[PDB]
Amino acid sequence: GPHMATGQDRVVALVDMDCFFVQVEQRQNPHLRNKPCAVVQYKSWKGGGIIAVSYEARAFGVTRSMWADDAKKLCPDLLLAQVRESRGKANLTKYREASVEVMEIMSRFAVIERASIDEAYVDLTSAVQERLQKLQGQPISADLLPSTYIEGLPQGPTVQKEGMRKQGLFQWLDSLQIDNLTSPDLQLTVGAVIVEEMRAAIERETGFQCSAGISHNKVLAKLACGLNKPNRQTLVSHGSVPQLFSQMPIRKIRSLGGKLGASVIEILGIEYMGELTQFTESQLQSHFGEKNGSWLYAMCRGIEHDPVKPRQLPKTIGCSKNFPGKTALATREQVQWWLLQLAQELEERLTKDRNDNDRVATQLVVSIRVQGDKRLSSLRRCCALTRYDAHKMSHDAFTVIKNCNTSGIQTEWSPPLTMLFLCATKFSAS
DNA sequence: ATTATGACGCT
DNA sequence: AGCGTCATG
Ligand SMILES: [Mn+2]
Ligand SMILES: [Mn+2]
Ligand SMILES: [Mn+2]
Repeated sequence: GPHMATGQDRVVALVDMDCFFVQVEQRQNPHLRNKPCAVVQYKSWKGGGIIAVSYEARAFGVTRSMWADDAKKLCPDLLLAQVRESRGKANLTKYREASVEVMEIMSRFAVIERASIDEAYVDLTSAVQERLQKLQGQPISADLLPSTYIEGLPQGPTVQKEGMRKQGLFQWLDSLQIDNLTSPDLQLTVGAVIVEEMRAAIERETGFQCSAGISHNKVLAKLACGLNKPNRQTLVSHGSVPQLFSQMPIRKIRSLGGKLGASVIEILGIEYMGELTQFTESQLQSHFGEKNGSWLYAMCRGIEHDPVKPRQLPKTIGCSKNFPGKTALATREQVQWWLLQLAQELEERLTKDRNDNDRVATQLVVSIRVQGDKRLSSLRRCCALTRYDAHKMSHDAFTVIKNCNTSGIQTEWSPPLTMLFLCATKFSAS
């Protein structure tokens, strides 16, 4: 009762750019705006592999991981933009630079955690307390929440999307106790006001639209963000969790979409997040380990404590290329040439990073995949990264992997390599 | 022949 | 340190 911690001590938002790489390309080329369009890597094999899809194209069933030729079967008028190719490989610099644009705007409102190229968590707890003290106890107008959905509302005793959104928002605001600076629902509402402002700033200053979730923790904020896309934000209150989770497939919660979530389903004989509440913490720890078990016990009640880490920059800077089927690397000259291509891209990105961010990487990780291996990485080896020089990094990577060539001939490489990966890690301030 | 990233947990 | 999992623009 009075000592049951309810995990309502923070306001956390997740901001995620809508179909991000597509928006980057649509900003650059107005002919692609408000069209079914997708972003592809490469072109020769099956028209290229789609990695981002505008919402107009999604309506035709176009998805990521689809070959462009197949997408064109679903959507003959689909427009395509191709990722830049540099040194023989896809180069994602344009999207990384656009990401920095957005992250720098978000950082004006609060410290952020970069979770991906297109998304960041925000801890708004302090900004909410400030805005509440500024509000002097006056209530929150629906006009301050023009794109906000309140999950679970309207309910109880209009057939248009926007009409329903406004009905739910009015029910929410009507029930608010705007005199209590410690009410979690009020705190979330003010958080949503701030996120409206943040999203407006992003769109005004970049042209990019985003969606967002506002809740008491990272998992609920991410889940909330997905509920009303594109270009909308969703507030998931603590009180909304029992109904929300009662029909929520376990795989929808971040970290449960793979083998662990499948094992929760199979071992416990359940389907939905809410069904987890019927197990004790010890039962869940017995099946899934002490850490997972405690996390599941709290998560299915809407409670999670993972902090928004103060980190706007990536921890690693890496370069990767697959060599599938008949293009696998089977000679030493080939392996060396591609290691050099990767290392040259890595050098360029590292040198820019050192100038921008006042840090230097100190470890080089070299990863390969060998033909016949079912795993995505067949071997990982680290060595020292003491100089931002591509020829040195590629020679070092070759040295750490050369013992993998099972061939007796040193000119040939067997079995051929289907993946090279160079990653710079362990940054230090400089 | 999804491909190219990047974070994090385990031992 | 090296491996596996989870994520999916
Ligand atoms: Mn996105
Ligand atoms: Mn995202
Ligand atoms: Mn996505």
